[PDB]
Amino acid sequence: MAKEEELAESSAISAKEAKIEDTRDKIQALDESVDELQQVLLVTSEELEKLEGRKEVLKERKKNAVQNQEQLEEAIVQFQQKETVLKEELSKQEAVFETLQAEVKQLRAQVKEKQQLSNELTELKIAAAKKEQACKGEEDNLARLKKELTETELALKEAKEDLSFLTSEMSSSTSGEEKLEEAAKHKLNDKTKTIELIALRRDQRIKLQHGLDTYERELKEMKRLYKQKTTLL
Repeated sequence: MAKEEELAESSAISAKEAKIEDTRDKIQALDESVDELQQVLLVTSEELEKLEGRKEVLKERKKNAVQNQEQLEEAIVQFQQKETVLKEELSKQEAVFETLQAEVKQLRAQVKEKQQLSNELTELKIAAAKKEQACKGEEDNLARLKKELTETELALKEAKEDLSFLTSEMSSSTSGEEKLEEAAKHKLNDKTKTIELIALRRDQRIKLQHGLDTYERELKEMKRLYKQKTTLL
């Protein structure tokens, strides 16, 4: 009977040796659970800096577009500036044509008016073509002066060219900004939260791995005192 409950004490060794084999299977459930999470974190991390890179593309396209937008606004201002001058000048030079042919009609008449000697009236005939020719070209020069306004006013419709260009830097970016900045900030929270699971689960297992440190040593004596007493009797 004395030994009958010597071994009935060794039954607890089976409990501890079972609590071990039950506990080591509690840790590895998490050393691959974590492993599954580290393969998720890998994926989540890839999407962010792919997205964060895609966000950098529009920054290259606009800052290249801004150099194209501010450039055309200069042209838009420069062309309207020339157009205001040419249309003023053409009108100003058109006035010379008006004053031109007003002097020529009086010239032919006045020289003929005195004629109603004659050489002094033909001295106006010389003054006729003198006034006529000096103001014949100005009637034709301002005509071609309008041709520079036939190029500028149309160039102002190459300013509309910027707006058409711009809306492809907007609705391609604005539809892209809601496609990038919405997702890029949203893809991050999944990344950080996955790291927090791992950090906890790793800490959750080290508390059992420290539990295992005690449990695995307690057996070495349980199996020694029993072994040293088994050699006694």
